[PDB]
Amino acid sequence: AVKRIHALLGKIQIQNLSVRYDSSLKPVLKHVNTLISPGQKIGICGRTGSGKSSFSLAFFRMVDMFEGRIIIDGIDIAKLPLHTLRSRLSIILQDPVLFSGTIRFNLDPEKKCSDSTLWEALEIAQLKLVVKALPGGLDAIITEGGENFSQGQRQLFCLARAFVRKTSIFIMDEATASIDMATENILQKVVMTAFADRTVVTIAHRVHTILSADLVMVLKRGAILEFDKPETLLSQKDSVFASF
Repeated sequence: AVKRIHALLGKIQIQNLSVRYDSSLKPVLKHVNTLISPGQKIGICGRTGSGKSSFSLAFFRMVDMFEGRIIIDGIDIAKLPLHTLRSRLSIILQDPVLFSGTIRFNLDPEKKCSDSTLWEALEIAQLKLVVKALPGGLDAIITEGGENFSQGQRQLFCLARAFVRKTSIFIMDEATASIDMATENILQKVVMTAFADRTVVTIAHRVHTILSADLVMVLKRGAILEFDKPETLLSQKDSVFASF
């Protein structure tokens, strides 16, 4: 047992980014090039996971590039101390894992956040009414890691956590299921307000969501093959757009 314990372990442009975790089977990204303007909402569509997830992983700094560079808000994260840099960027995805704590504590993934800022963030992400109308308000324990909230209500919580973190750039994993009509519509409205003046990177798999994206990134074999931004996927002539 002691031996087992001892067993230890807003302007964006991509220029020629190469990465591989294995370095043997295949490069994860090969000569990737794309540019995201400040305030654009950008969807990445294309491959299953050979381009979208490796690009996102580089955005999340899960790996450094082998070649090229990745800039966030105009600054390369590769030329910054990684621990401060990557920690200073907030991403909120469609499906959120929440901690088994107070609403206030759930609204502290940024432990120095004030209660006023947390409640304000819940107002922005339209939860403050239900937050105040939660049984303990901000002190309501989200027992079972958030199971008294819906998936949508958890998504709202994640949105408030993003708003409180006041990110300059967003990275979004597209939902694999639907939510509601009022909730997907709200989520999209929140996305539209969030992406105003801010960078939104949507890792899209279905073309269903990204038909009203501000920008579309078309991926092929781990590379961006096309990049039509002004919502012209049909004009883009891409196969996922043609099937949509």
